[PDB]
Amino acid sequence: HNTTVFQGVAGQSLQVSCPYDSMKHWGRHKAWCRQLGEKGPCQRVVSTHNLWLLSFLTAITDDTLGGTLTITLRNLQPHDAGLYQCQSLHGSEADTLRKVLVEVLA
Repeated sequence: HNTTVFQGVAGQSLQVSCPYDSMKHWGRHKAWCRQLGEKGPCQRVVSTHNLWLLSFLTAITDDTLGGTLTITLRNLQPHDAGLYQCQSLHGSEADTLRKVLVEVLA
């Protein structure tokens, strides 16, 4: 997979897009996670679980028919900068859809 850079500004929002194969990943929840070192774990930030309930009650929206996962980081902080993955989850595994480098300007 590739890595694309999304450049944001401290205290503002930042939209990240991760297109994917809508047939290969049909029925799978997605995750946005922070990569810890290049070979360490990817630490969860948000996932698509319970999005329906959370309607009533970082934002994440998944267009499963079109194959696009959108993550919106809000009130960007310098510590939000760094490398992340968009992931597709199945069983105990996670397929990496994309790597994303978040840059935060201040």
